[PDB]
Amino acid sequence: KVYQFDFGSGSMEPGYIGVRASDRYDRSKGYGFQTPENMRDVAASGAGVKSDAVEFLAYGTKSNNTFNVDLPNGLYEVKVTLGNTARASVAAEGVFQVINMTGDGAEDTFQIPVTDGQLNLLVTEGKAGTAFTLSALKIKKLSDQPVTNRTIYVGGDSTVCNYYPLNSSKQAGWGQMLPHYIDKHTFQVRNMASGGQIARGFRNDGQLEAILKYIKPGDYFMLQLGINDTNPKHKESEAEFKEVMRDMIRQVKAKGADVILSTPQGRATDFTSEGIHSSVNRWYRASILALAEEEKTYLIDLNVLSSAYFTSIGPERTLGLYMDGDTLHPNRAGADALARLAVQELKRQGIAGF
Ligand SMILES: [Mn+2]
Repeated sequence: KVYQFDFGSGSMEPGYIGVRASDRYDRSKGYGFQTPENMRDVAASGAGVKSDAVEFLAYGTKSNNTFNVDLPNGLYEVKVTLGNTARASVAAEGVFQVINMTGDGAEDTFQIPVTDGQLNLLVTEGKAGTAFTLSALKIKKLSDQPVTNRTIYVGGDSTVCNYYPLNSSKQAGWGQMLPHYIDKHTFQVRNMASGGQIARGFRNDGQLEAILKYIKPGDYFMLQLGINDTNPKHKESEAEFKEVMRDMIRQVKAKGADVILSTPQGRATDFTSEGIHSSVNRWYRASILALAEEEKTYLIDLNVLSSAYFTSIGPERTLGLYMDGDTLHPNRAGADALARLAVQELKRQGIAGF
């Protein structure tokens, strides 16, 4: 049970159903665009199905400008292949599914339950002003039960989010490396974090809604914010931060799922004269600790655990775990060590599933 669509009008590759921007949704065919007037055929820089694409001229998670495909109810695996891309997200069923994919022909995969017998997807606002294009889709049915598998939903900022290509990016958020440390046969990992995000934004602009749409008992909401929240331009006091964070935790707990809060690690240069790495007062850490106790959530003090690791390897090596000339953003290696520490901590606490 696999449906394959090659979007665009330049070339149609074998094994794929060619879908052009003017192909209006036709129920007798089972697929097509709901509002073709806002779709456009465009060239793409890659090979095969990546040589062409369709561009969504109208977007937004609630936009009717979607590509629809009728499908028997159940759980589906959706592999997305974009066209020429600066930075874009994928939306389906009215909410975000993949956050900020980058690069022409960017690809990623996600699972989604189909309950009304039809999938409605679009590529949407990641970076405003850039082209939101789609080159291909591979839709495969995983189960007749339209229910999601156990999943770890990750919330966060630039030090947590996904960078593309997923397995080749020079930079990475530890949420992107999480899958390399937990059992895939136990958990699915959906890293919904985004660069430069704060608590207020994660809550109000779509990311939380996307997670509340599917999170349920058995799942985990792994949240790490506080870095960007301290920037004055957002005018988000520690008090507001704490309030917003509290609300998100309650909303997620209201779904029966569990919450794991994480204190964000510090800067690569937070070393004292004695060579000890300390960042105990950064990124509103104080409020995160309090919230864990007050709202009874699980807690990974990655701030301290990571500092202990940096202290044990020295300033020079620690510097090699962050982007060059960048003391805030971890590179792939740093992201991998942070993820390692995070899971090692979850196991030490004996948290179910780890
Ligand atoms: Mn094509």
